[PDB]
Amino acid sequence: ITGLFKDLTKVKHARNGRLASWDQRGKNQDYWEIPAGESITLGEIEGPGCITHMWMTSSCRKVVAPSILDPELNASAAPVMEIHPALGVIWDAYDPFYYRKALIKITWDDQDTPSVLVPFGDFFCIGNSYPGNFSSLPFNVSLKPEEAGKFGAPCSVSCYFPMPFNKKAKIEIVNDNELPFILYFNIDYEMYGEPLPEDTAYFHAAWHRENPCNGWGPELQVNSPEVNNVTNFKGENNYTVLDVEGTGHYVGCNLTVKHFQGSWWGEGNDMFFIDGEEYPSLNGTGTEDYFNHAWGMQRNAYPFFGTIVHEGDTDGFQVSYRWHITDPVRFEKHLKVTIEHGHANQLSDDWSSTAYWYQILPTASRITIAPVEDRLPVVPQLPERKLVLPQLTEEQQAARDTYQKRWKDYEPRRDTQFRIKEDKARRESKLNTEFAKKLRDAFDAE
Amino acid sequence: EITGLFKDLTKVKHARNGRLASWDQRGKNQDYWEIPAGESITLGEIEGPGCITHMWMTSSCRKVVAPSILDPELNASAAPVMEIHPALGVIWDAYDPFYYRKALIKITWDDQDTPSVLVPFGDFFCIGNSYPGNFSSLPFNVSLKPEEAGKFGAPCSVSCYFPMPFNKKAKIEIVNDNELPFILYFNIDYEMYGEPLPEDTAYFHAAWHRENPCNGWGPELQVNSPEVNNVTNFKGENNYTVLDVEGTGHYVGCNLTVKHFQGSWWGEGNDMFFIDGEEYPSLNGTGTEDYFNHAWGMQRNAYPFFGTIVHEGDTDGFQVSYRWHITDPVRFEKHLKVTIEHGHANQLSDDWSSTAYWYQILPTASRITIAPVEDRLPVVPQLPERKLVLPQLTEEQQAARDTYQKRWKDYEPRRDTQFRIKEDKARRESKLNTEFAKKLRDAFDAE
Amino acid sequence: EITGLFKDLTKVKHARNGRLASWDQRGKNQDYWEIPAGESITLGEIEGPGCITHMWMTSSCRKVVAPSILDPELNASAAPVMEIHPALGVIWDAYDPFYYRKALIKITWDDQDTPSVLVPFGDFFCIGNSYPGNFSSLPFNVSLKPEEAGKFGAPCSVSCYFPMPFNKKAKIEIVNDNELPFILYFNIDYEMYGEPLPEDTAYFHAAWHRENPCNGWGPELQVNSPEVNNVTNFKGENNYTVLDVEGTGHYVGCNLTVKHFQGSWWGEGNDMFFIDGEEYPSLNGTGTEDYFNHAWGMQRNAYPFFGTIVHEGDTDGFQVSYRWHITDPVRFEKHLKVTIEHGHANQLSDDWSSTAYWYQILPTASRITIAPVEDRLPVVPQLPERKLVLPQLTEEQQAARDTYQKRWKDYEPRRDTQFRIKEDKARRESKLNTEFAKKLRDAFDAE
Amino acid sequence: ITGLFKDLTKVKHARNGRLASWDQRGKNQDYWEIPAGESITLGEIEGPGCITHMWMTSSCRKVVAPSILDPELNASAAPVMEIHPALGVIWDAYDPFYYRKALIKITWDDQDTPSVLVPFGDFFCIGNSYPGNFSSLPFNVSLKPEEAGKFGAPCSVSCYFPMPFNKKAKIEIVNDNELPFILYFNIDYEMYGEPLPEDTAYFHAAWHRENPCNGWGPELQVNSPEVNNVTNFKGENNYTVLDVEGTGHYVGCNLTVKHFQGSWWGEGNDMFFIDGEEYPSLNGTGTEDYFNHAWGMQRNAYPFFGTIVHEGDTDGFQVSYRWHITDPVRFEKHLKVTIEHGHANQLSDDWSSTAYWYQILPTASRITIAPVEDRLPVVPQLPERKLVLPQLTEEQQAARDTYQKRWKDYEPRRDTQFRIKEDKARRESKLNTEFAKKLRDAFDAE
Ligand SMILES: [Ca+2]
Ligand SMILES: [Ca+2]
Ligand SMILES: [Ca+2]
Ligand SMILES: [Ca+2]
Repeated sequence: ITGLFKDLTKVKHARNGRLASWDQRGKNQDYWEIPAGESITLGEIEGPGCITHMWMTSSCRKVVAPSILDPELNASAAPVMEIHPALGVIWDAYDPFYYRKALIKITWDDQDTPSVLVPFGDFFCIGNSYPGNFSSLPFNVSLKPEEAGKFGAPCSVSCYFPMPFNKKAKIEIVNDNELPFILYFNIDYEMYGEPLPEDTAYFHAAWHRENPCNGWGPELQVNSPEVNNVTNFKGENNYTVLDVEGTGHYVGCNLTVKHFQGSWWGEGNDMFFIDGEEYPSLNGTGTEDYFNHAWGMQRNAYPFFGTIVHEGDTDGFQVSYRWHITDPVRFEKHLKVTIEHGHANQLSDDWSSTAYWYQILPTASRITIAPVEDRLPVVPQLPERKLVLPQLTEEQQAARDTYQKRWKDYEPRRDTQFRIKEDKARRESKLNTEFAKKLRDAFDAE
Repeated sequence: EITGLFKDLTKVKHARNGRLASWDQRGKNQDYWEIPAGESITLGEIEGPGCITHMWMTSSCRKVVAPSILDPELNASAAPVMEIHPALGVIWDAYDPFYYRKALIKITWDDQDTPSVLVPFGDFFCIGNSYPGNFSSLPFNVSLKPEEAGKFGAPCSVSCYFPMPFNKKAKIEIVNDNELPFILYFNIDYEMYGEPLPEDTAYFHAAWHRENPCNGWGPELQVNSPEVNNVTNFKGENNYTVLDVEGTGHYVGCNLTVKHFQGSWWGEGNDMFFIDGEEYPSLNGTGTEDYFNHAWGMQRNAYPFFGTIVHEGDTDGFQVSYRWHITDPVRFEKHLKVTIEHGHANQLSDDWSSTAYWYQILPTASRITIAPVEDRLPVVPQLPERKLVLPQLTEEQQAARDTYQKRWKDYEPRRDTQFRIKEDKARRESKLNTEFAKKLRDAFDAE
Repeated sequence: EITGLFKDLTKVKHARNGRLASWDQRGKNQDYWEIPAGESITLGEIEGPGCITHMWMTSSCRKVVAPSILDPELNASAAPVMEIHPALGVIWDAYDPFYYRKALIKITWDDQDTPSVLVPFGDFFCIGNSYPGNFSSLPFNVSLKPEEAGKFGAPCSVSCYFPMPFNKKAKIEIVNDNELPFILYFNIDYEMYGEPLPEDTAYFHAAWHRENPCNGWGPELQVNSPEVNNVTNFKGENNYTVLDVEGTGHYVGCNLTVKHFQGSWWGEGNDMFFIDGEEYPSLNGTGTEDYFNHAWGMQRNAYPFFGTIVHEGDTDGFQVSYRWHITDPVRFEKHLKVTIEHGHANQLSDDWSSTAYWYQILPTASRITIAPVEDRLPVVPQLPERKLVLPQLTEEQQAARDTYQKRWKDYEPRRDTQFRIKEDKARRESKLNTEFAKKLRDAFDAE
Repeated sequence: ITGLFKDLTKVKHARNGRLASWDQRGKNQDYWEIPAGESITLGEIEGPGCITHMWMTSSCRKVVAPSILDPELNASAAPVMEIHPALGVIWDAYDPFYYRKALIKITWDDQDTPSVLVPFGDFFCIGNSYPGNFSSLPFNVSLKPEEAGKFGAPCSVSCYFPMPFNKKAKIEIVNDNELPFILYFNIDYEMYGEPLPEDTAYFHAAWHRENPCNGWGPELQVNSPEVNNVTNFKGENNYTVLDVEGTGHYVGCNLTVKHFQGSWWGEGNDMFFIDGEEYPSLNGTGTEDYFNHAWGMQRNAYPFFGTIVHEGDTDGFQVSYRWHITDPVRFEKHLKVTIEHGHANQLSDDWSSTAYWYQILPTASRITIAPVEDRLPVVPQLPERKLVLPQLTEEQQAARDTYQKRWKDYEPRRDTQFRIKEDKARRESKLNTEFAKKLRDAFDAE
């Protein structure tokens, strides 16, 4: 039996397991309230095994007004109050940047360095904490049009990249937000009865940003003769997607670009440096070219490449992806994945990227992340208003004072309810790891 | 040395192609079968060892409801389906709404006592509620014209790429429990092998289930009220049951048709899997859209491994969804129960139906059953009885009524005869398909 | 152990990436080749053993038809294509409509005395009729901007993920039969191996065919008339031929461009596959949309293994369709003939052209040939000749005509010089590409 | 100065007035809760004057579940809780037929009959209690796409037909609904310093329904040769749009058709009988032909005719209109406006119509309306479900009891708030007429 479905025609003596946000009270809070300024373990899994599937969704609301909804009862209703502020009954505002303030962190085989350290959004192909609806073979986002075109929009994420581990999987959320946020997850794996071959390649992901890129000509018009006649062979100043020591293969990237001059951000060539070569052996032709579009980026999202968020729908930013699944970029010792930031590094745009690759352990490269203050989208902000109240009527002052009093009483009651859910999250964290161990030992006893 | 999902294209295989098709064995342009009312028909039997690689089908079921000025004998040899609007006054072949539920597809492997596939024709091909939706996924597709979409029994092209291996025999049948015949076009592609498949090859299985109503404890309570949300359900004994099967194998997903009655949300219930007879489920989900890898309700998205076929927002309160577990199958050594709470802790009493898909080693230990036809029809609202009283008729109106009734009495029997002729062709080509498959098998084995 | 279509990501391979690209080897921003008029150019030669894993290209072909106020020497170093509306009065680089048909892609493996791929540039990349459509499938994609869609020669991005293994040699050329040069951007990715591929590795092949007109017996009879439908065709001697090849391998699909003349339906014709010299087809289809896994005509769907690239409802009577047999290949030990009746029983006399894709062990037994350029052009209606007479001119109108003609006399030769320089760059970079691929092969093999 | 704008260039010594649902507490409830099973006077105006413009919108919710929103505070928030029932916090369901259960009733010069007596929806070109978004010269509906496609959808209605009156205008809502409903209105007029000419034509509107139409061949296929060769000259059995004695002109209609056989409802000809003639002097060709469409109805709404709700978008029903503003159908003694219900009255469909006309007083015969039971849309109904509860856990029974307890407490609290808002409507009804009288008398004193 041949072809991409053939393994369905053969049984495998492997045991399914799942880390999930399931309500371990048996009730309908099948999510975790991830605490502010804390890391939480979604679970630890003893290998040998393989992550086969991840699904998540999330919400981060800030309470900004008093509500006439009873906050104790409200805590047990639906998790997110999707109610328009115009109704005057509640105001749970959208937190715009929570997708960049939270990280997903994965450590294999009890290494002293993570193999995945990426902003929560970026890892699931939400760039700029601004989701786009799209499908590809390994990553998908299902975003409602009602929610689309907003920073911090709720959406469903799914990852089908396999993540093998011979000894240990530790999956954490690091929440650098001053706000807690709601996380639903289903993380599916299988456990094996024998070790994986020792040269099994493990899933890695890292995140980078150059903001600004150090361009030599950001004020020169893109594609002017002067710009286009500048030379760049060795790519020393190229944007660096990935720079890693070891044996394995690059499987692709997402790239978020905020373009400032309003011409074109994408004349820059991909250039790959394999096993320490001085000049790149793989030379590309342009950035949309690298993403397999042409004459700019199109509103297409195909199995191995395309657009997640189109520049034409936004205030000058693009989110793009390419997967190298059947055409990976292999290396024995070292790989540097670069892209010129504009032709010959002309431009000074805001570039950020997730690199995904597989490699044999140990992970020699110590993966780092920019601090939270360096991960936030660049957005224009309104000037200072400095409003001066008119002379208030006694009625108007009483309205203000009554409202303020409702706010003084209400906010603490919402705070109490967030603290109860955060206590559930920490409790279910250790329960998830305990159940995963029980399942491991029961499977091995066999 | 070649790697990745295209790699088997770079190596030759000493296997012989065959195809069961509705091709016109007169050599003419009726490349379809008129499946008779209330009969089973064998699409074909193939001797193993082999593997089904691809199925394509399309179908039509019209009821003659008015006389036509189209000569019915010549009309039989024109295009098979009269796509003519009734407002033209020249013909009326009405759409049969529920034919996708009235017909079953049935597949038996290795001359077993029980079928391994027994599913309504529509549901098997990811048509839920006998109501097609246009979509693509990796193993199943439906191609539905926008002019036909949004109605029960709409014509559309269905395709299945799930491989179906068989060491000894494949028998593919249509069980037509409809009072009406229907038109079936098919191409079923397969390859034949010169050596047996390995001993614990996993065989393709599919089974259909419905709970209508689900036995909810709180169907009149508002979904997501605090009272509903604080009820506990750990053990899932009253969960909706997608699949309950003894064997060694793996679940590869489902479609799920839900008609939701209260106008809130049907989908808070968790998927819960019970592997190898465990009392509590080892795999705990978070919600029904969550299981379908959507969030905050279902979206109008159809992706390679999950999504929406028919969105609730486009219908009279019903949703058709799917998930494929192709790279993330749910394995079992001895037993699998795939459940979903029907609303949080089985609160709701909606109309749930599902197709379950799985592979397992033979034998098929579980006798696969189907609900009878009267339990497979969509729940639809009906107009109040009319009981119209005729006005006083003129001579001219009574003569128009008489002339028309006379034309109808002459015309319906002439159409009936043309159905019966096409049914004879289907019964004949059924036998011819198997006989050719056998000749092809024997010639391959000789060579 | 790891299973499913992603499994090969979880093991390392000791294989070395390479890439043939139109990268500016001056290190500047002309990362494209100006392919000369009436010339062949080698994109590169690679020494095996290795495998092509990915191709991306885009292109542009404009005809300078008016003088420009843009400095033509400086213009050469700006963006490569002046996407400037003719109504502005400042430049006019007109679209060349048929350049996708006037150029070929030509691939030779292991220094054979025939190419294994010889297909028009467009059709190879699933641009039928020199008229792009936006679509995705598993092996081939076109990303076409809406602003460009719905015209002949529209620019678009093409990509190919079919693997192309080779033990000894890969030589990739463009044959430009156009009177005009064209711009080609390309990234051709491959890997090199440290030992030979198995002897019987199947190599990628592609051939192109056109029957214009098809030799129909009743082009003037209405499609699906009782007279047409009762004609028999078993043996399919007169069927449209997609592929006719001697060897050991498997067909993996096609694209099919049909221009239909009578305004009914072109697709009643059945696929008929003749395996290993059999006189009667063993694989019998039901219809042409049925082969493409649509039904009741073609839909505006493009799914992973089949569908519509350009829909007849969006054009002046032409359709471009595809089907991939990746999990369901049609295998042959000695010979394969892939045919489709051109209308039922070869009734119709439409314009049919096709790309066939197959893999086979070497040798390529027969030369792959192609119809000459005059036989590859789309069939388009033509305006009556408008023999304009000028009115009596004012001195001012004559001076404007004179001034314009003089600008044009000065301007055109300056653009010609700029094309000749870029053509010289393409010929220089052709040789550099091959030299670098040889250095990389040798350094890889050294360790 | 010529053309349709020419009157903007001449001053007129006329005084503006407006009847409105404005909050006469000075607060932000600028609507009336129209009580169930009651008539309420929007206002009475002393003539001479002319209505120039009407704007309304409305809402009718049924409380069907208990809410965690404090119901007393909720009464002073936004007037309509546009909150999805899936959130679990409130359930104010849409009342589907309120547009047909309430009438608009207008009486001129204290006549012993109204001159307008039409269901609230149909008057404002909402057919079948089912809004559709459209514009025309005298009537508009502005309907949000998120509300569209359902019975009882909220939308804004506007009327620009002038309504002159020499002595008196009385404008009422007759609410035959068992539920109250929210009405916002702005009714603009001018008052004049002298009588209008006594031959001034007054605005009339009347509603009719034939359900079923009394067809001779409802089971025969439409456009069958048998149907098409039946004759109808005199049109005795035609659907009647208008049948009135006096001197005036018909200015058009809306027509709601629910079609049963699934072919074409519209082969019937318009046939007008002017001044008592036995045979119609104006012979039409078909129903879509009368609506100035062809080959069925189109999704077009033009200044003088078209589609409000397209059969292609619904469960078998169409709403259409035609205005005869520049091409009115005049009569000296009598007008009968008829349409064959199918060719030669073949069909037995559900037809209802609003007829609009102007005439010199008196209104000869009382304008009557079918009672509420005869005004409801024909809708298919689900089979009786007859659910049986399973054996309940103690926890499930306590859940049901707690919810019932919340409901028993909550519903009467909402009832109380409806009753207070109804008192406001009745109070402002009287204040509207008193202020209109003070305005009349102040203008007249000037
Ligand atoms: Ca470049
Ligand atoms: Ca749940
Ligand atoms: Ca045929
Ligand atoms: Ca007529």
